[PDB]
Amino acid sequence: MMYKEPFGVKVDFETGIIEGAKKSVRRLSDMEGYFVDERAWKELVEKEDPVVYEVYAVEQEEKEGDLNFATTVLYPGKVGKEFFFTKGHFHAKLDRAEVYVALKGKGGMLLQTPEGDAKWISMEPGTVVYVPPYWAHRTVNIGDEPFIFLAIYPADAGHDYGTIAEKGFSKIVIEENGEVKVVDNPRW
Amino acid sequence: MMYKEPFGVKVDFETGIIEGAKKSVRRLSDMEGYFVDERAWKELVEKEDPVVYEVYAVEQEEKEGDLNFATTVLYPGKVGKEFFFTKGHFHAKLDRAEVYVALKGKGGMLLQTPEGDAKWISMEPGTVVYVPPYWAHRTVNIGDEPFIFLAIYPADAGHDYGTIAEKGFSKIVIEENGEVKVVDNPRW
Ligand SMILES: O=P(O)(O)OC[C@@H](O)[C@@H](O)[C@H](O)[C@@H](O)CO
Ligand SMILES: O=P(O)(O)OC[C@@H](O)[C@@H](O)[C@H](O)[C@@H](O)CO
Ligand SMILES: [Zn+2]
Ligand SMILES: [Zn+2]
Ligand SMILES: [Zn+2]
Repeated sequence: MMYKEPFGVKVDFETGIIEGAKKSVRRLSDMEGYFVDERAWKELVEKEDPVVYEVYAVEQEEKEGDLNFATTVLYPGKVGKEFFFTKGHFHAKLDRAEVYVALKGKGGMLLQTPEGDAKWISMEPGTVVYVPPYWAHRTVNIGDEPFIFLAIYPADAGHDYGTIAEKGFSKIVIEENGEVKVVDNPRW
Repeated sequence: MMYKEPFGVKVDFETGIIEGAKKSVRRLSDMEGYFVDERAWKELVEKEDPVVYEVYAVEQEEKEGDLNFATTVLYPGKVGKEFFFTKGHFHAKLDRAEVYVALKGKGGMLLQTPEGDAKWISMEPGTVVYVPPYWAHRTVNIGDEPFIFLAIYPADAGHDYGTIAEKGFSKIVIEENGEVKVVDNPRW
């Protein structure tokens, strides 16, 4: 039998960078129809088009039982009152769970079942989050610096962004009067 | 249908402690027939029987697609010339991979195929080790302080200790003349 090579790689807990990883970049312009305030989205995209997040992914072939891992650097920012977040997805194989290891910054995760019932888990350095089977998941940076975490996921989990792209989450995370609020999404 | 509850838990990267996790403890007496120097083992068990390592495990039902995670605190020490290590295991479902995230200390992982061919990976804080399908794996603390890491594995991976308990690994990690050597196992 042919065996894959074991390997070690350095992850910098300060920057989220993994040498030799597939680097992915999500600009604000790539997230049309994601934020509640459309005119604020339009305004910030034309003024700056900030990078919302970067992903450093170490991925195997899509084989059951095997594991991928990836860091996300989610940048600090707001669209209107709404904090920067990742697009959010269900796994293509829905029952595939996931483990997040928060490394730096302050954020949290919004999770949601196919039926639209949502949950908010705060994340700070050292917070390990268990994303159970079937839960869509989006990370949010509620802070002033990059929110950096490591995600470990089944290599055959895949990524389904379609349903979230159109409907979003049932809850949104906003700053009102200087305070972080998880409130119902008006657009849901 | 019923959905499992998402949750976050604090992991102290300094201590390896996971609040509310299942705690397992391995002392030297729990490791009979593991170390090369049979008489050194006996002496230490009778005098002290020190804790070799501790595991904090957050586990789900044994279900495909799900994930478990566990920290290990591998204490520093030697049996004869041979560094403290974990028992080592194959996964019961052999094709199940694993990811380790080194958190504190200095150490490494010994891996071995069903054939007996070996690989050594050095681990220091920040090192992420990819443990491929079919590789047995054992961690070793080659330093003076606790070696702490987080492991993330398929919830249906299982733990096969049998083969390793009787024959060990093909290589041993030892200190000869103040230097750390990965040499052939004579009792193999
Ligand atoms: O894939 P996104 O929603 O744009 O959030 C982006 C990434 O953090 C995300 O891929 C993360 O690595 C895992 O959840 C993958 O299963
Ligand atoms: O299972 P052990 O050899 O007694 O070393 C003990 C632990 O480090 C070990 O359970 C680790 O969590 C993972 O490899 C489990 O798949
Ligand atoms: Zn995911
Ligand atoms: Zn800050
Ligand atoms: Zn294992």
